[PDB]
Amino acid sequence: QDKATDLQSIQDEISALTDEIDGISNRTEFNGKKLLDGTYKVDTATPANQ
Amino acid sequence: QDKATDLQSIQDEISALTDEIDGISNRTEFNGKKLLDGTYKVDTATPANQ
Repeated sequence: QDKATDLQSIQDEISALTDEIDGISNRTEFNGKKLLDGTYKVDTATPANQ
Repeated sequence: QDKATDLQSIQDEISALTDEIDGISNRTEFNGKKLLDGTYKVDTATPANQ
């Protein structure tokens, strides 16, 4: 229906939404505790670094 | 009934009508999507280029 220009507009919105997801992951803090970051990954290859 | 001159007049009209058919095929656009052109042929020899 629409061209790579319009798909590029959709990409503008999507990319903004991504940047917000990172923004959530990194601004989210409970008393400074930035949790959503990968620091607290479920199961690293090395269990010591979980 | 009529001569190659008059048949030529009929050809003038017909040729104009042709030129309009191409004009339809190439001016026709939905949000810029020129469809009637052979870009979207039903079944090329190469299915990759359909």
